[PDB]
Formats: sequence, C-alpha cells, structure tokens
Amino acid sequence: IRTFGWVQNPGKFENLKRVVQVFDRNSKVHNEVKNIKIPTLVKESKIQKELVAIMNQHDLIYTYKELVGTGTAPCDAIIQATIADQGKGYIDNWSSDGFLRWAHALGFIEYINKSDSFVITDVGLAYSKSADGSAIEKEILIEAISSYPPAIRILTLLEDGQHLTKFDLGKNLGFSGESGFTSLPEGILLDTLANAMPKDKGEIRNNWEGSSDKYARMIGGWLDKLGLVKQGKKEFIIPTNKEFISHAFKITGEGLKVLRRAKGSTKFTRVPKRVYWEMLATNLTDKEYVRTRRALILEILIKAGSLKIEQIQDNLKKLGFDEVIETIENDIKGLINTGIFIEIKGRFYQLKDHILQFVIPNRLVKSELEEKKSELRHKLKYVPHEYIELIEIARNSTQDRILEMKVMEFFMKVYGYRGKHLGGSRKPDGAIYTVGSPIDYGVIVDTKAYSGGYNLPIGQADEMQRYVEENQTRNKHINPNEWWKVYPSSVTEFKFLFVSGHFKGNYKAQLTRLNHITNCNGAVLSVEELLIGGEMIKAGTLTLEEVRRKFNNGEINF
Repeated sequence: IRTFGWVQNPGKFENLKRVVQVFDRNSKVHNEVKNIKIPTLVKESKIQKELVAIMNQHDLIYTYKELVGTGTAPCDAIIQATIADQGKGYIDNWSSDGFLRWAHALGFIEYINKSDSFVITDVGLAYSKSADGSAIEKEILIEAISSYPPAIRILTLLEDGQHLTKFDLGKNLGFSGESGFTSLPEGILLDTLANAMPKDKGEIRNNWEGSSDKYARMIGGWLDKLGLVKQGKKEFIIPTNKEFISHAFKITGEGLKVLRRAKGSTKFTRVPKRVYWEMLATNLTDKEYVRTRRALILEILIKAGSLKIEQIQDNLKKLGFDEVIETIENDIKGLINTGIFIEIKGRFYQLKDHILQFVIPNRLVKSELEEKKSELRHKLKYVPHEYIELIEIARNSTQDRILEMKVMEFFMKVYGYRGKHLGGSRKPDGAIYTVGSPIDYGVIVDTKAYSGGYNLPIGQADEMQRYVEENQTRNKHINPNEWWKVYPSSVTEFKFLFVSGHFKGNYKAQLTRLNHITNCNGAVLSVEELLIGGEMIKAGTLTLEEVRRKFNNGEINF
C-alpha cells in the first residue's frame, strides 16, 4: 500500500527533472546515472550490478524499491544516486520518496498497481527533452500542474484576490481535520508568535504547521515559481506587537486564466485531472477501507447526473458499503476540498469536471475507530464534524500540538468559554473561564495525545500542580511570564483538567492527591465526552454551571 498526491518537503525543480530524465532511455542523465553515479556511489557490488542492468533494459520500468531503496546509510537506489545532497554524493530514502511522489503527482511517470512499478509518460518525455529555461518546458510544467487537483484547489481559494497564509489555505485543503490533513488555527498560532522570544519567532513562523499547512506551502510555492501565484508576507497587529507570516500567497493574471479554463468557462477543454486511490487518504489508520469508500463515491458521481445523498448512499450500499448519510457528506467535502468540482444545489449533488480513469486496487472490514467516527457524525447534530477527528488524532503521540489548539478552540467556540490556548514548557496548554454564570470560574487545562489509554503518569500530574499553585502564589520571579494574567481578577474559584483519548489505571489516585495539596477540584475528560458535552451546550441540555459541578476529582461523564 502506497501513498501519493501529496508532498511535504522542498526540492529543486532542477532535481525533479533529473528524476524524470532517468525514465527516458535517450537522455544524458539516464546514461550519466547508470554509467557514472551508480558504479561510483553504489559500493555493494550485487545491487550495483542489479541497478545499472535494470537501467539497461530497452523498455524501462522500475519498481518502488529499485528507485527508493532502504535507509537507516549507503546508496541503495537509482533516485538516491541521481541526486546529490545539500552539502555523501547521494540522498536518503526519505527525500528520494518525495521526488518520486512529486514526479508522479504532476503526471511525468505513472504507477502500475500490483507490479509496484513506474514508467515515464507522454508528457514526461516531452518534459525530459525540453530545453532548460525554455518557454516550452514552462508550458509543459503549467499543464502538468493543471491536472493536479490540489493546485487547482489552491487557485480556487485565491480566486477573489484574497491574500492568505498557508493556514488559511490549509484549513480548506484535502480531507480537512483528519490526521494527515490537519491545520493550525492561524489566530491561535499568531498568539504563540507574538509572545515568543525573537530567537524562536522564525521557527514558529515557518516550522509550526499542520499537514495541510505543509501541503499549502509546498503547492503554493510550486505555483509561485510558475507565475500562477505570488508569495509575499502577510502582516498582522497582535497586541501582547506586530507580526508577519512569510508563507502567504495571492493569485495573479496568469493564474486566473488557468483557473478560468479549469472551471470550464473558456473556449478550450479543461486539462483532465488525475486522481488515484492512494491520494484519498494519507496517515489514517483505516486508509485502505476509507480510500475505497471515497473512491467509490467519486465513481458514482462520475457515471451519474444530479443525485440525492440518499441515492448515493443507496448506490454505495449496493457495492457492499453500508454508510451513514453524514459520513458520505464528509467524504464529499474532502473531494471538493482537494480540487474536484461538485456542485451542490439544495438537496442535489452533481459532479461538473473532467476526471480520468483511476484503478481501485484489489477489487475490507471497518475498524472500531472509524465506526465510532461514523456513530458520532450521525448523532452530534451541532458539532462541526471535523472535531470528531480528534478521537483518532488523540491516539497519535506526534500530534500533541494540533490536539492542544483544537481542544482549546472547541472549548471557546462550542462550549462558550473565554480565555485561550497557551502551551509551552512554562504555561498550561490552555486557560479558560466563564462570565455571567452564577459562579464565574476558571479552568487550567493540559492535553495529551497517547496511544492506548492514559493512566496519568505522575510526571504530567506533576506539571499541572505547578500551574495550579503558580495561579495561587502568582510570583513574577518564580514565573516571569505571569501567564495567570489571562484570567479576570474577580475570578477566585479554579479547576484543573486533563484531556486525552481515554483514561485507564489509577489516574484517580493522582486527582485525589492534587486536590489534597492544592485544595482545587479537578477531573479527567476523554475526547469523546468533550464532544458529547459540546453538543449538549448547543442542544441546550447542558450549562456551564453544570460543568462546574462535574469536577469531582474523577472522570467526567456527561
């Protein structure tokens, strides 16, 4: 199982070409690589004789392995050897993969499922022989990218002349909210930037980003170099101050022409867009099942006219995929969010685009986590479905940050709390409070993504005791950042909360101890109860004064 259609890390277009010119038997690089680079940088004789040989065939076809190899490292493959490092004389198996994913995404090479192999295409050879810097090579490049949905999607989001950051773009890019397509609330990120030390501002301004923010910056950078978009820093007035984001873009004249024609408002047909099963889901545990489900919905829309979600669900069921209307609706917003045009008029959907033939490989049991996503999408009628994605995100350690921001955002936007997300090693992940309640109270929050079920290690319970007491003592020498100022002075009653995928073990004993030392009440909250409690605030069957009483030094269950 592979994953394509999305690249996260930077590379030179001059290196992309070389990667392509290797599948073309009559190019210089092909010979240069197989006749010089490989026998030189590839020591282990056996693989060395196997690779040049493979590059020696008449009709060239390379398997994933032959191109990417393995890493830890020595030269293990073709791509590795045709591209030198940014200093070895070759690149690793990670950067090799980005380049493979990149060549494939723009359509210069095609993937043959089941054979786990690639070959050059029609436009790839033309790209290969194209003169460097010529007007024709540029032409080939712009046509290639126009068959790439995400690029078309980035262009659609800037069509009105808007000036947006990678975050404002990322939130409406791909299958938004789920793992692999996450975006950091801009407003929340600028806050961390405004109160940061000038020595860390740069890293936060450019390396603090969600998956979709990554893709938006990359795709946006591709379009910039081709003249379809213009990258320029966006500025903001953030009072603790002034801040700016350099990864911002704005459409151009040549970009609107490309979009106009891609929409179908021109005298020429649009460029047929390439879509593959491997692009309909990335870092999702159940990506094999989900990829198929979204693939089959695309198909139905394709061979059909105007349809009602119930008919789509109906057509889907015939294929053996028992889905609920809102899962199908979320799957469609993602298709739209990746570059495909599907008009929605009232209760009817109708695809209006030109997509080519893609193969659904091996044509699968729904996992317990997806069934839970399905249950909550068809149950929580007020909760923006995107939040239900936190149930899976909360089980991945690598996702603390987005978990951080997204949980605080839900508190303020859905529950109705005031306050904000803090984060860092000296501040709690968030500090929220109420206004106008019978008893206005404050809350100290800490979140944590963990796989399996948090038992609340004494280490994290240790870090929370520090926040609760610092809000009691409030000494500027102990903590010069006086974070507690976030709270209104009138507030005197505080609570502490730990939020995670789900809890198990003797977490209660930790709560009993912290309550005894600080005298404050606290609790633990599973992400699913966070959502359940937020849909109640909205349904009207739960109040912020009822939450107050939930802190009983145990687990909260609404």
